[PDB]
Amino acid sequence: EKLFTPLKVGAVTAPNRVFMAPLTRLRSIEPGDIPTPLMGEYYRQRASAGLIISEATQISAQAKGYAGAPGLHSPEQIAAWKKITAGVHAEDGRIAVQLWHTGRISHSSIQPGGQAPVSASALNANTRTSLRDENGNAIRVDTTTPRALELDEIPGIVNDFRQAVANAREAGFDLVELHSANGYLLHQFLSPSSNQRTDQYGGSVENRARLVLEVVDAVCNEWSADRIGIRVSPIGTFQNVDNGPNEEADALYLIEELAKRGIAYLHMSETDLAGGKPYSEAFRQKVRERFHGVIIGAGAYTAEKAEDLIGKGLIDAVAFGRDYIANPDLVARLQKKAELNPQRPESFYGGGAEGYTDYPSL
Ligand SMILES: Cc1cc2nc3c(=O)[nH]c(=O)nc-3n(C[C@H](O)[C@H](O)[C@H](O)COP(=O)(O)O)c2cc1C
Repeated sequence: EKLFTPLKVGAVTAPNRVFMAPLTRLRSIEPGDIPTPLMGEYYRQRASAGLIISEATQISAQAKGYAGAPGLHSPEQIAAWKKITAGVHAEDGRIAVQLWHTGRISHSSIQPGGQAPVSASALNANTRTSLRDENGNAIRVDTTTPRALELDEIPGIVNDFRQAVANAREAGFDLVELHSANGYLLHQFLSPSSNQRTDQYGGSVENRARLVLEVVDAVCNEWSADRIGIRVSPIGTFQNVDNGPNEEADALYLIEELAKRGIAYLHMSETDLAGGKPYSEAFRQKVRERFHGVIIGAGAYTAEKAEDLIGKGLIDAVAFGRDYIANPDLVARLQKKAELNPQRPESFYGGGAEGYTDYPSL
């Protein structure tokens, strides 16, 4: 059981490999997109995780694509997050903030100015996002067709990432995780199916990776490389974003580029919740040879598959999403091979304490 053994993740040391996956729960205060003491308690309950990766958190207001998702750009968000990180720390936890821009998985109604969300190109995501109705309840809404970012707008995106990482530092997060996966902004640049640009941010894989690597460089400069992790979903299809006809070659390009930055970790979202073809161990090996930091795998993992792959030297840690939702003490439960609380998927998004902080510990 390597699952319950320590792991150096950049600037911190996880005491086990059972990580809490970033889990959008859509419980933040609006207006302001502000983390709550309730979220503080949910994270504190889960403070035994080897590492908590927070719900995806906006780098900027423009980054917002979901109602109830928190930001890390405003003083009030920073103040609220400070309490939440202090709570995790009070329990001897560690927490990374996952930082995103949702790009075209967004809706004009929650964009600054009610304007179209931005992306690499002006192509609809053809999916839904989650807004809130007038009662504050989660509802699914078709995504708004995005605007193609202008060349001159790119440095601002980079700077939003850089600023959010400076904010994360101040807020007491131990690490940050760049959300370059699952069909979101960075992923929309990466993918040829969502990126049809003909400037230096589109076409070739080098151009498609350009933004994410600029982002990585700016955030490493801002804080420190050993504070920076990144989530990718470079193989398969995620909320309609395929990785193109050269997905494997392009991933490996991207991974080798990330490697040069000496970043804390590479987190792989391997499949959508609807599933997809598993990663081949061959691919896993190719990833592992290109990247020299922590590799976290995620996507319908069982303790048994995590042990398997960590034991096989292919990944360092596993991020559990839905089991962590349902089991605050997942670490102790996996450790003791205890039964797990039943999941209540109906309360994954939005709502309050119920299905959030009422899953019991052993
Ligand atoms: C309720 C829900 C919310 C999610 N929110 C995020 C998100 O914030 N950022 C992200 O990268 N992945 C998100 N994911 C995907 C998870 O991080 C994770 O990769 C997936 O849930 C792991 O699979 P598992 O639930 O079978 O363990 C979410 C998944 C679910 C079920």
